[PDB]
Amino acid sequence: GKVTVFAAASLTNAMQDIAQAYKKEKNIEVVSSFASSSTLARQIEAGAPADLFISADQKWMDYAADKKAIDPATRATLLGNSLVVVAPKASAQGAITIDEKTDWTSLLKGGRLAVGDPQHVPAGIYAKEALQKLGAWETLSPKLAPAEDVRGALALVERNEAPLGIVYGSDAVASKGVKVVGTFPEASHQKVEYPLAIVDGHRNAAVSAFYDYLKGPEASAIFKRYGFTTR
Ligand code: MOO
Repeated sequence: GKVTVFAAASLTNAMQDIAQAYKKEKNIEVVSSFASSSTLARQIEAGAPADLFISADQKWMDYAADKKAIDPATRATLLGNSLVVVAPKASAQGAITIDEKTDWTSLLKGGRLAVGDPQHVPAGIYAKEALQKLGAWETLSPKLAPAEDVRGALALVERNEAPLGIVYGSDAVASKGVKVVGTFPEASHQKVEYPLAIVDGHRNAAVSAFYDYLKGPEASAIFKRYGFTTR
């Protein structure tokens, strides 16, 4: 048998490892299609034969639910991604406590904070949220190094060109050139969350069993290894 998963592309490597583990354990092929959450939600809306949908945000799963394309009795948040402060691997910077008393000016060592463009990059929007809530935005706003996406903000830090950056936990794990030096409190910003649901009409035995497996120990260990949080 086989199960077809439409999963946000940020989950590519985790999902591929889970597929190989599930094959070797249950002898069932997991077929994954990776693309943006927007792309997959519209494909599912138009009737694509996906069995499961894992979105990188609640918004696009809300969209699929509004179009009656996913089974709402099966929807639940599968993963989180922490919002983290990263530094270049070679930096003297050690891990520090992130709270209302963090001395951001001293941590910047004369440089700028790398972020996704807070006008539209989600990691930047969330960075801005957390910094405003913690009362640091007044200090940090004139000291930003905005980037076109998370990868561009990561590149500033990997090349020692910015002393700090704000990315997701899974981005930090995928980048060998950066190290986590702090984690924002989850309530300082909107939660980064990956909901999972069975696509409407696809709640059969084999789909349901892989659906359950994604929440079990083997899949959870793989997600954590890639820097996601589990539920
Ligand atoms: O899958 Mo997305 O484009 O990161 O929301």
